[PDB]
Amino acid sequence: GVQADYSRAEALAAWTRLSDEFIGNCYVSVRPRHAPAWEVVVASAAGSLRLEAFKRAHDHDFLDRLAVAIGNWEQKAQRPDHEIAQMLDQVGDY
Amino acid sequence: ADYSRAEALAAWTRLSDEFIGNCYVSVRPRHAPAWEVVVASAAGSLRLEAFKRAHDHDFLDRLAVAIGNWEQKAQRPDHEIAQMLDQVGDY
Repeated sequence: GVQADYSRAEALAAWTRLSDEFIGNCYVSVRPRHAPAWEVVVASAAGSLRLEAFKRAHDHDFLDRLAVAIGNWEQKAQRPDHEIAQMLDQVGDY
Repeated sequence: ADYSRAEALAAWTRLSDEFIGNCYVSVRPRHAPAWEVVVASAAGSLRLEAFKRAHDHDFLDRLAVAIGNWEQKAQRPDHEIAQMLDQVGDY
């Protein structure tokens, strides 16, 4: 198998300016059934909550969809387009 | 063309326009119109318009999952969520 690489999850966690609440709302929308519910992630996060959520999204192959959701909300908050595109470039495909 | 699946999701969901719009913002791919574009374009039911665009741009399945996830948090019965997911199908 492939060893888990969380560098892309770490990059997204170090990029987004959304609140925990907006990140949670994105997660609830994009979460596939085989990924843990948001409350499970919240209860599990020893350190950074957003990092925990993005690690789970990596584990369950939906970090690309979660990154797109985060980018869409940042775009509505007038985050500059090239910064959204930089994030999307860094996070990649799942 | 045939919007049967978008129409069925429109009838099935009990979410508010606000929650549907929040789902749409999260799942919308770049080639699909932004939520504010959809709202501006809608002449009839807003949820129907959103779900027709999701059908057009091949993400109605992802939007249906988002809808089901919020319905689940509102205690919608599990089998009703699963019925909806079966009717929407794959994109």
